[PDB]
Amino acid sequence: MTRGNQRELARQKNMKKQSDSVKGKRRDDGLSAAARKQRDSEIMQQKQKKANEKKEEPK
Repeated sequence: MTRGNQRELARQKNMKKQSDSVKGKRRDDGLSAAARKQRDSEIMQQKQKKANEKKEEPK
């Protein structure tokens, strides 16, 4: 917006609201836990990639 207000000094309080309404957090045709496990084991072992964890929120 023309001559839009832009202040460096910004502050955010504890703002966390319910966003769990997404029930479509699974997408496959009909893989059994066996088939999934095997294919996961194939790509991960063949790649030999370390599935590293993102850092937690610290103090």
